[PDB]
Amino acid sequence: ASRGVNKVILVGNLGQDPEVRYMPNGGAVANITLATSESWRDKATGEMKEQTEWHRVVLFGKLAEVASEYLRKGSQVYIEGQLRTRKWTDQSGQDRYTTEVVVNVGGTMQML
Amino acid sequence: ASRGVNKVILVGNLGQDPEVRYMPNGGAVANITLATSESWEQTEWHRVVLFGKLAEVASEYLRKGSQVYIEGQLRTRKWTDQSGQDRYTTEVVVNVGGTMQMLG
DNA sequence: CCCCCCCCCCCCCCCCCCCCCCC
Repeated sequence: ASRGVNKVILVGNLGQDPEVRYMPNGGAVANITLATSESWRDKATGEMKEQTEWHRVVLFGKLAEVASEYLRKGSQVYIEGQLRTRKWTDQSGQDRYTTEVVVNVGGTMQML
Repeated sequence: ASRGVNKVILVGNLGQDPEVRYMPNGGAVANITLATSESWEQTEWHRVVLFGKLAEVASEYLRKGSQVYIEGQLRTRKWTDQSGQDRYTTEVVVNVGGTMQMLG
């Protein structure tokens, strides 16, 4: 598991309540989507120049349930995970790719 | 950056020479594809886009199997393809408080 | 080490974009 580092650290708020589901053979998989905003004002004072980014975080086991029990819409949380892009096929049988921050082995989540 | 933190840190090797391009006013956009793997060997590919100065250096000194350290943000952009189907794509972008660095 | 995954950021002086499958 050497050959480099895959690390993403996030601090942000949930868009909606955690969407927990069960994976085959003992579920415990919680999908949360969080926002991080950023600001600036490049071409002349625009009184604002916000820009929200949405991240798709996925927790497993213990943490999946913790989020399930204590994370609600607004919760602010700290996340440390790895990026993983998964390929899946859609209705029309076309190839799709989804990138996520999965909180696994050396991961971690924590309410703020 | 009101609201939280959005940051990704990668250390891996380019799977292919830097594909450098020059967008409109201000040509400087390099795209690289970084590989990071793990034994226990499952690898993951990353799309990192460098801009400006970082862009030129990537073009200048980075080559295929090169190992780099990257500090950036996570961005996912949507674009409809020649089919009328909405697509999304997330990449690590090295902008503001980000950095790139040649290792070894 | 890269075999490729993916079209492709716009902070931090002093909301919530929402589009997103099931490691």
